[PDB]
Amino acid sequence: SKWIKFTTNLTPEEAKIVQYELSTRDEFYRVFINPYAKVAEVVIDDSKVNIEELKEKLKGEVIEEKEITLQELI
Repeated sequence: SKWIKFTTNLTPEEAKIVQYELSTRDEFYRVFINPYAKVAEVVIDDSKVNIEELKEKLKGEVIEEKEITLQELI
């Protein structure tokens, strides 16, 4: 899996991420994002590498911080 953070803000922004990683089609897989909760923690199964993901979430970038793309925490 991956546990990456994001922007905790706009319901229709935790929505925009779906389109950015939508290009990631045959590799982008299990997605769970919360465009409701301003949480911005994404545990996603996606097997590209994610360096492109890193790019797209790097467009919000305001407070998206660290690429500790680990499981979850514990």
